[PDB]
Amino acid sequence: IAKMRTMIEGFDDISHGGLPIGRSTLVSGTSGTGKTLFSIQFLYNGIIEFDEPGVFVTFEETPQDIIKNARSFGWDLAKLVDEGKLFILDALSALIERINYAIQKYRARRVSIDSVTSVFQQYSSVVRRELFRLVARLKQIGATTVMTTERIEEYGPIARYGVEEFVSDNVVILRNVLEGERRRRTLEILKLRGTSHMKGEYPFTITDHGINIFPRSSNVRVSSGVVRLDEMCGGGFFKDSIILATGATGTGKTLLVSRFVENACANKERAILFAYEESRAQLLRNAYSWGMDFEEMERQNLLKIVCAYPESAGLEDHLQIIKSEINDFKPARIAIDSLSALARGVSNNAFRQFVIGVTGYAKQEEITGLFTNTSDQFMGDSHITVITDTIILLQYVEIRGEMSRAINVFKMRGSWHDKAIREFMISDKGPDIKDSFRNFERIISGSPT
Amino acid sequence: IAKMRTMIEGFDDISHGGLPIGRSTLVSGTSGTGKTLFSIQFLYNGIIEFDEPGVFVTFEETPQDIIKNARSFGWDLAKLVDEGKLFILDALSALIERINYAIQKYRARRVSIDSVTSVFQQYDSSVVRRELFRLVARLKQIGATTVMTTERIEEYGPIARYGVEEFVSDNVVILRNVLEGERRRRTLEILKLRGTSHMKGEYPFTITDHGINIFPLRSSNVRVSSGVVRLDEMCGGGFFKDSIILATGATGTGKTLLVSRFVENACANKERAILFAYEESRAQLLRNAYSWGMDFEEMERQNLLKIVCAYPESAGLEDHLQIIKSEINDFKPARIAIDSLSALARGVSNNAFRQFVIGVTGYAKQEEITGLFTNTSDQFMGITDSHITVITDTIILLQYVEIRGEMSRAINVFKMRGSWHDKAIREFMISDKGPDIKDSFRNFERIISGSPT
Amino acid sequence: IAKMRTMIEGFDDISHGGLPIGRSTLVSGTSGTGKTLFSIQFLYNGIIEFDEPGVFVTFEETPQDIIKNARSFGWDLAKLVDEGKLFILDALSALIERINYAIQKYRARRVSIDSVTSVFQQYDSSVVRRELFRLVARLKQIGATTVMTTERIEEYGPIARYGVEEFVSDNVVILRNVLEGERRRRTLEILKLRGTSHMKGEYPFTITDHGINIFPLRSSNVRVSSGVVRLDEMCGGGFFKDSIILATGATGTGKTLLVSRFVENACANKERAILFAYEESRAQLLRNAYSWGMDFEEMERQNLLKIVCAYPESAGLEDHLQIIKSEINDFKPARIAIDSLSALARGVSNNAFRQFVIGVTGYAKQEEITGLFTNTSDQFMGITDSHITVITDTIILLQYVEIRGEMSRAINVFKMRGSWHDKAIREFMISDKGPDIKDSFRNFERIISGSPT
Ligand SMILES: Nc1ncnc2c1ncn2[C@@H]1O[C@H](COP(=O)(O)OP(=O)(O)OP(=O)(O)O)[C@@H](O)[C@H]1O
Ligand SMILES: Nc1ncnc2c1ncn2[C@@H]1O[C@H](COP(=O)(O)OP(=O)(O)OP(=O)(O)O)[C@@H](O)[C@H]1O
Ligand SMILES: Nc1ncnc2c1ncn2[C@@H]1O[C@H](COP(=O)(O)OP(=O)(O)OP(=O)(O)O)[C@@H](O)[C@H]1O
Ligand SMILES: Nc1ncnc2c1ncn2[C@@H]1O[C@H](COP(=O)(O)OP(=O)(O)OP(=O)(O)O)[C@@H](O)[C@H]1O
Ligand SMILES: Nc1ncnc2c1ncn2[C@@H]1O[C@H](COP(=O)(O)OP(=O)(O)OP(=O)(O)O)[C@@H](O)[C@H]1O
Ligand SMILES: Nc1ncnc2c1ncn2[C@@H]1O[C@H](COP(=O)(O)OP(=O)(O)OP(=O)(O)O)[C@@H](O)[C@H]1O
Ligand SMILES: Nc1ncnc2c1ncn2[C@@H]1O[C@H](COP(=O)(O)OP(=O)(O)OP(=O)(O)O)[C@@H](O)[C@H]1O
Ligand SMILES: [Mg+2]
Ligand SMILES: [Mg+2]
Ligand SMILES: [Mg+2]
Ligand SMILES: [Mg+2]
Ligand SMILES: [Mg+2]
Ligand SMILES: [Mg+2]
Repeated sequence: IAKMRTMIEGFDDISHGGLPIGRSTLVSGTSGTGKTLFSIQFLYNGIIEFDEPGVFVTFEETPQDIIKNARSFGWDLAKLVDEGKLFILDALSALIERINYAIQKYRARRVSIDSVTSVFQQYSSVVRRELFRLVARLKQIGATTVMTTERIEEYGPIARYGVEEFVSDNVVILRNVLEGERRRRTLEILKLRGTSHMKGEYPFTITDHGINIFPRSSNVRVSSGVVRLDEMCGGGFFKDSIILATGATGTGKTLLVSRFVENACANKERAILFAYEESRAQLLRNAYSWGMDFEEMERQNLLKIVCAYPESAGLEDHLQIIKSEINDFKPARIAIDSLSALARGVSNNAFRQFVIGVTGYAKQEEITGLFTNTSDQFMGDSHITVITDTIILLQYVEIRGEMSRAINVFKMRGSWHDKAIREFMISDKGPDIKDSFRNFERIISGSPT
Repeated sequence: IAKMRTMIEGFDDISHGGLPIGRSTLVSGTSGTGKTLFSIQFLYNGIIEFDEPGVFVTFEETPQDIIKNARSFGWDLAKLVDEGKLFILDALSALIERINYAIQKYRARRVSIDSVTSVFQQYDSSVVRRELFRLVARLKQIGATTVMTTERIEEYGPIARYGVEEFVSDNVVILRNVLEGERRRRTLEILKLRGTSHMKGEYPFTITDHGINIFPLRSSNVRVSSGVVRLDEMCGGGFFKDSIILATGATGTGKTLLVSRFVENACANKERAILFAYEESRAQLLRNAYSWGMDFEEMERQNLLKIVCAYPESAGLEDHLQIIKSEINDFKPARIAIDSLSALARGVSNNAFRQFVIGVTGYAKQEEITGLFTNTSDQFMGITDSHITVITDTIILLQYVEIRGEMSRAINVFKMRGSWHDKAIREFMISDKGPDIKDSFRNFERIISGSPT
Repeated sequence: IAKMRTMIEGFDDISHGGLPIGRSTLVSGTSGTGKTLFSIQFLYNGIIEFDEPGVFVTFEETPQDIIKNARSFGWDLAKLVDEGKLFILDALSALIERINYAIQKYRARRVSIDSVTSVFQQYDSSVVRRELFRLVARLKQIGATTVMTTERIEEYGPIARYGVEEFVSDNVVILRNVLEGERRRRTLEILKLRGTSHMKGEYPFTITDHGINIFPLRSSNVRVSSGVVRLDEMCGGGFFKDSIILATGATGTGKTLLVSRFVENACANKERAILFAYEESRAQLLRNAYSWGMDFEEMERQNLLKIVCAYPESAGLEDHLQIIKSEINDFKPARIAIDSLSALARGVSNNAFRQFVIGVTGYAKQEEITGLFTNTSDQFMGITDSHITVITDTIILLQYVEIRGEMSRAINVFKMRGSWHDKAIREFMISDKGPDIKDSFRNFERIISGSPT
């Protein structure tokens, strides 16, 4: 079976090409999931890319409202209708023949129906029979159609009468689950008759572009901002690598992030600092307190600061922003301060995927990523440390009633690193890595000898 | 699609502007969620700000009742027929035609219908859909932004009664009132906005004398004194003006003491302060304050200190936030303290507590108010599981230390964001004057968990 | 009761032979479970192996579609009317009579009906039962082993749609497709087999180009080298050929290094090997390998090493197993490594992970393939909760050791099943050549948890 591209970012990979040609596809989901958006975007892209005439069978929504709503993404459906490319059919064997003629009147390939469930009020026994009749008249014609149906529950019947999925050849379930009052959009392909696909749900978002489903290794080294740090890292971090600075609160993660972001702008290199714990106002003072003019770096258009709240948006939304902001600014290195923030009030599963997407994309675009993590045992994991290539752990050490702090390169993939827990201290200039605690024994968890 | 501002505190941000123009919005919820309230505000603010004519369609409730009910907030019905700003239609093509006539009669587009499910008792979903769809078609044809009100049965069940009303509507706003732990929590959510964008997921709101109060989601180097001199010296000069300080420790360490001195220092410099107590009562606070050499009555007599003690399980976290909001907005203090956060987290979801901290933290820094929140650590004589220490800019840790069968206590500035601080665990003592920070324990080591050597 | 083989990989074991002769079997499941697939295989294998005539009864799906759909696996419809092996009947005593005629017309007993619930839209359970019972009575009277296909609504709800179809049928096979953690898992179960025995409970299966692939549930003293000489010496000569080795430790200890040397040693002796990566990517693997003095490209150039990296949350555990199965069956390696097991357990049920380990372990020993699985221990600088250490024959434990403010690491052969091994915790170091095992820590003691003395 041949598949038709939908040009929906992610769907082509999940569907292994796209939607089956000749056959119809069902798109079930609750209200506000994006059944119509998919429906329109399926057509829009069909005529904008492959020049294939498509027809939209409306029902409870009018042709004008469709265009008006579609103009949110900058899609001039009117111009497409003005060229006779997209035919909006206003609105059960009458419509069947009314839709059959239209397809031929334009010499069609793709068709969208939003929604069949709208034309089944009067009429589960009859639904199937009439539903099966429609699918048959489309397959016979040979036009790839996307059918929209509506669901009551996110984890319940596939359609409304629990029959539309069985009559349909392909089933795509759009979800919108509310876990901890957050709301997360996920799309899934339940089945594809006569072809393979990716199973299970996948995080997606809706932006001014539409649906956005998210399904070398150079030996070049870069600097972290700290000379000794580069020295104990065996010459510095790798360009296409993910570094992680984990420690207790007030150890100096944000300090290292600042110097790491600074060092970029010290060599005409663009950088992004994704704040999640502090605001720009506060970050500016702290930076200047450490002898770094962040305001200047924003004036050189080398540093970009994006601050936001981890509980404000979803993880799938946080990822899109990162991507968009990365795609626009095109930084040399990014930093997320911090991951532990993007984790609170989130399913461990949904967080892992987030970490994979960011790291995966950070290395796909060859960007040095410095993510920080706050340890939950201050002066005292979730297995995201196996994604990071380098690990810089900061830990305090109670010494003679004086609360000090130490630094150590826990690991360094494909490179030598210093295996010593050096003590360091923070001043108005920045960090200063001194010697290691040769006397203090067993300082891995504190209480040194 | 343009948006019309509803002037409902918080909603204008969650909707990214407001409600779409010439479009029908649904507002489903259980009984007592605040559908009518929202419905009224939409109109009230319409003609009471933008002079935008608007008509309210009643059904189960009488005009007189509505007018009387809305007097709880202070909204008079002198804009009804005593100005021609409102249009209460007492109560399917008959009503529509009347509504269509009233619109142009008053020359308006702001409409509020409450309730719609009540006018479907003559039937029992197909008929609802058909009739419901015709209504939105009519209204959209006139081009009047209408707010429709539907009722639900479950907080986490069907959007509307017949599981269809949301599919016909262009906009869906779900008002909730979840009961978790014998405590109610009002949350509003925008499910979808056809043709535009919005914030996703639920947002905590409250109903007060103002009405609905939704809760959506610089940097000076000026230093302020904490009350204690030595503490200011170990903080490298003192706390920051627009900063949040946290004093954690076991029970009976001295958090309430530090708070007293912190608030005292305000009133001493002729600056207003608020003390939000949650563990002790004013009666007891005055008694302990004076025991340390602080006249809280004197401070209350100068109108520089306000005490607001209450039980952390008597109201929801959103209700506590609103109280803090109003008390701050009214008194306009230089610095506020919460004693304690831990007392507000008990019998609360970690999700709801985080949002509360963010809101209070955010608002404290937005008004440039020095904040001192306290928290009682679980381990008494022997971590901070909750991840609220990354929000606090300063952390003052108090810890007990057993020394030769003598229960002593130690203080330390754990961290100071964007400032040098002392890195020593000094021993401190409490007397009839206040805290006396002394020297650190250079002999006995490893007092992170207590019991050094 | 005799059984007829279905030639479906795994099913013949779970059914203790196959499907009962002259008896009606039910196959209920939700949409996309693989009912039609199973239905087709039953016939396809019938005439494509045992030359046993068989007729397929369609209903909602057209013959042309079925033929086209089954071309995803490579099954042609040249056995239909171009040989007379198949008999697709396009579509209650009328059909039965036709089915009865076709049977003797083709002289067969292999029948597949998909779907039956679709021919009950004219009604809405009593009628279903009565009509359904008459069908099994007819078919049993002809003595033709039929496979009936029904649809369900819930994975853990009624067996069939009307909660009756299972009671009329003699055999019940429930195809499931559970969604746990946004990941789908196909499981087939034989509920009952009237008159015979079978395996109880669900069994993981997958659908591939071959079709359905169900997963049901010697000893040489030949030694192989691990890559490292000293390691072979502490293993009493080296690992066993048909054995499973596990290398546990914190992150950045040297598990991936050992794997590289283990796989290197294979290709060095002109033996094929597969490296199933799950934590790093090929790009990065090549970079780190060469840093240790190993040319993985060279090994790939010799066609002795195959790298198969993928994300452990991109597919189900059963899907990962099938991939390992095919990759092994194709390449036919001397030794395979999985880096790592721990990465495959995250976001997975302990039940599903055990079965995965068993299958991979079992298949590795069944083909006499030396296996090296790695696992990252939770405690970093500071047990193995999962009970997968009793399956591994060898255990190579790597542990960090803090020595005078210097993060060193130690290696030890924790155990060696049916072989002498070294019982010393030797310190080891990583350089630009590989692992250098040295002497043990006779001074510093109690490095089980780390931080000796
Ligand atoms: N070549 C293939 N590779 C992988 N998976 C495939 C392939 N061909 C089919 N499939 C899988 O088989 C599924 C369809 O199987 P089948 O048609 O038997 O389902 P079903 O349960 O009978 O569906 P329905 O209840 O809708 O009739 C697809 O969703 C797909 O996941
Ligand atoms: N002045 C006030 N102060 C505090 N809360 C108030 C005040 N006036 C009204 N309320 C709250 O508003 C609620 C009623 O709001 P409203 O009448 O909009 O509810 P509703 O959801 O429309 O109810 P129903 O579904 O029964 O019509 C009361 O239960 C009360 O909690
Ligand atoms: N310009 C935009 N930017 C961002 N998000 C948008 C934008 N336009 C729409 N959206 C989002 O997408 C949704 C529109 O989806 P759509 O109208 O297709 O929903 P639907 O599932 O078809 O709803 P219904 O079942 O009620 O017809 C909006 O509610 C909003 O959440
Ligand atoms: N007049 C006094 N003289 C000496 N010590 C006093 C006096 N009044 C109080 N204290 C000391 O102060 C302690 C209580 O201080 P405070 O109430 O500030 O502590 P806390 O840690 O906030 O307590 P809780 O967690 O119970 O609210 C007493 O246990 C006692 O040791
Ligand atoms: N100007 C300064 N002079 C000296 N030390 C400073 C200065 N500014 C900050 N510090 C030190 O650095 C610490 C803050 O560093 P940073 O904010 O990077 O830590 P962090 O571990 O990222 O904290 P958090 O977990 O709260 O984000 C302060 O607690 C203090 O000890
Ligand atoms: N020889 C055997 N050895 C082992 N187990 C057997 C044997 N024969 C039958 N069984 C088991 O017992 C079951 C037979 O039970 P039985 O036919 O009484 O079920 P039932 O509850 O009456 O079913 P129904 O409700 O469909 O009539 C088989 O499905 C199988 O699990
Ligand atoms: N060229 C090199 N020279 C010296 N040491 C090196 C070199 N390359 C890597 N290392 C060491 O090897 C370690 C990583 O080894 P490896 O990746 O095998 O460990 P691992 O325990 O499998 O790690 P992970 O759990 O992160 O996958 C580094 O932390 C470093 O100490
Ligand atoms: Mg729609
Ligand atoms: Mg920080
Ligand atoms: Mg009301
Ligand atoms: Mg107290
Ligand atoms: Mg089928
Ligand atoms: Mg490794």
